[PDB]
Amino acid sequence: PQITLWKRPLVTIKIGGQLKEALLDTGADNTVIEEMSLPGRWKPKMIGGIGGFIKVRQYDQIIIEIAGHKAIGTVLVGPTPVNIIGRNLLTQIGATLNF
Amino acid sequence: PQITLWKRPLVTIKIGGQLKEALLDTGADNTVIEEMSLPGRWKPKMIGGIGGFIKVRQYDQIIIEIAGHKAIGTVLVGPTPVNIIGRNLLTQIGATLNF
Ligand SMILES: [C][C]([C])[C]N([C][C]([O])[C]([C]C1=[C][C]=[C][C]=[C]1)[N]C(=O)O[C]1[C]O[C]2O[C][C][C]12)S(=O)(=O)C1=[C][C]=C([B]([O])=O)[C]=[C]1
Ligand SMILES: [Cl-]
Ligand SMILES: [Cl-]
Ligand SMILES: [Cl-]
Repeated sequence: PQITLWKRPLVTIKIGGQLKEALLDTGADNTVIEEMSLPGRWKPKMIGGIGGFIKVRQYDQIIIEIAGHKAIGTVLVGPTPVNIIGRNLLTQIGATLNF
Repeated sequence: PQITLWKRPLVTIKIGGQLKEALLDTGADNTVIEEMSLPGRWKPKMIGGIGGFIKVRQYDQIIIEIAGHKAIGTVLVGPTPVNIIGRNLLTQIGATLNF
């Protein structure tokens, strides 16, 4: 699609067989999702947002579908106000900014 | 242009007679700029993201040139770690996300 920005660019994602709502976020290096159960081992990561730095759990090689497009990559799990799809997965689905 | 997302989508903006680097951020409702002076009236506001909330000054009807395109709208000024061009101005330059 071509998504305009008059409203939040929310899409449906599927991760662990569950549907969730998430925000397509070019200002996010990383994909970060609210607390949920994911398989495998995780690693610690610190990410800095507008209000400061937080600790999250980094899971690699996670299968995730974004607005119908299959991706497999790193997902951070932690206290984010909304699920955000960052550039690490936007690149996998071929997303660009255009004007 | 067409901006790939392998790296942060940083562009040069002109605001209040100063040049700054800023992120084209589809995840941001509003444009948020690091501390600077702007003319006219303002009111305080609180905005929240990852890491919590920060207090900002809200200036309305501010002109910004974004990668050579002029837009006008509200600008929030405060202790953001990165200058963010949010949807309120991304729409004005005709920016879309495409995949
Ligand atoms: C979280 C989003 C729902 C809203 N944010 C916009 C995001 O794009 C934000 C932008 C950003 C980028 C760098 C540093 C700080 C912030 N990136 C972000 O946190 O990314 C994290 C995950 O990847 C990492 O890489 C970048 C930081 C880490 S926000 O800045 O908090 C915001 C909130 C309210 C309003 B308003 O007008 O009400 C406007 C903006
Ligand atoms: Cl990844
Ligand atoms: Cl506006
Ligand atoms: Cl339009």
